[PDB]
Amino acid sequence: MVILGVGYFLLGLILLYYGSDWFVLGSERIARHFNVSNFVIGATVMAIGTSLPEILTSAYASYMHAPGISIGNAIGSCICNIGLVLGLSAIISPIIVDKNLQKNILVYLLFVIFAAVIGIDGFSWIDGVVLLILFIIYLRWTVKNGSAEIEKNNPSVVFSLVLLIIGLIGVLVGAELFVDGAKKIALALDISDKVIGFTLVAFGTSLPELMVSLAAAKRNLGGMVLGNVIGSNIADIGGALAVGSLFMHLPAENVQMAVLVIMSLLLYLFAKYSKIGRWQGILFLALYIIAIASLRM
Ligand SMILES: [Ca+2]
Ligand SMILES: [Ca+2]
Ligand SMILES: [Cl-]
Ligand code: NA
Repeated sequence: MVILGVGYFLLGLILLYYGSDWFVLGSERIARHFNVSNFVIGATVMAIGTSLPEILTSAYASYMHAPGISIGNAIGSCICNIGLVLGLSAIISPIIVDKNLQKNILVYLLFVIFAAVIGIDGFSWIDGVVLLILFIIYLRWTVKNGSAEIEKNNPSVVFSLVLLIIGLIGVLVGAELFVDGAKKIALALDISDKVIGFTLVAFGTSLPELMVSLAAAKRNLGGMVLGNVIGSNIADIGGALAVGSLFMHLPAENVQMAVLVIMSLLLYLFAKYSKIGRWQGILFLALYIIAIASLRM
């Protein structure tokens, strides 16, 4: 059963690779269909789609009386999205942020700071309710500001939705096969360790974002990348973390929240006063490496 683990592992990689490109291509077409920016489609449809693992994971974990895993994933994902995911993407395709997209990033920063402050004493179910509402407000605010009001079953639209949906299924299934495949290899080789069993799943929920953003970066879709990262973080907090708090009070993670706030602030400052390019990406990656080397497992 080690061969089937390798089977799942490689097949997961194949589905992630091609699925992410299809998802990106389908999303880019849908953006042009609805007359919205790539940032908007990245921050809404793409972000929610790729944060489905986090939401399910956080909800399940907190339900199973493991609220540390719930908030643990979620904040961990946010750090991964800025540090690793945006870091790699910025180097591949440097981004100069337009003024009204800078506005969206600022709102994101305020959201993260607000979440951090109310999370100092942990996250109650009331905290979750508030975050979820802000999450909803953010989505509507984002769509409208990035929408161009203008107006059968056109083959261009249908094929667009097919690419998106099948692409999304490809990255989600691919991510599961990757994790399950790796988990069965490790079990077959008796090197299985649940202390690292969670870093495999935590990173696993971040695999769709990683592959999607890289694919978009390869096609110079910087707005989509930034949208995906910003939207996924908010979805991780206002969605994944929030739902977790509904089942059980989530323990405070003040160190990790502080790290996220600092990384979010840096992201805003770079977007506002400079660019998100090679050296900003290098800094993000360096910080991420420092985080995974120092933060508690
Ligand atoms: Ca995810
Ligand atoms: Ca609280
Ligand atoms: Cl773009
Ligand atoms: Na996401």
